[PDB]
Amino acid sequence: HKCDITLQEIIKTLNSLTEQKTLCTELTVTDIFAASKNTTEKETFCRAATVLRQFYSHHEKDTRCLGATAQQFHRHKQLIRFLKRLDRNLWGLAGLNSCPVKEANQSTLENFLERLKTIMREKYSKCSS
Repeated sequence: HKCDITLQEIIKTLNSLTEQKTLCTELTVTDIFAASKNTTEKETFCRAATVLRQFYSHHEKDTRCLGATAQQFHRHKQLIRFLKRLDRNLWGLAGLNSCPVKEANQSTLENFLERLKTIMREKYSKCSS
């Protein structure tokens, strides 16, 4: 088939977070990247999407980087908010919605945005069979 608008749309948001990472990246999140066997991209989107989902909802109120500066706090609610925009949409761009596991390992949110964007660049630059 051909590239879809859903992805060209997501890379726009996923990109704004990288150019602007006021969410104090390097905070630690579920490491959904400990399987270099090359899992289907849609699969990394299913698990990966699961972590961004728990991250923006729980961080909303958890004195975790909330932003001692009432000003920085605005950035705290706005970034998580944009994260969730990515959690609900990422489920459509992924394709699956049932990847329950338990990655005891651990990674860094900064790496989740880097790793997560690494896959999207692959599916977006290859939306044709």
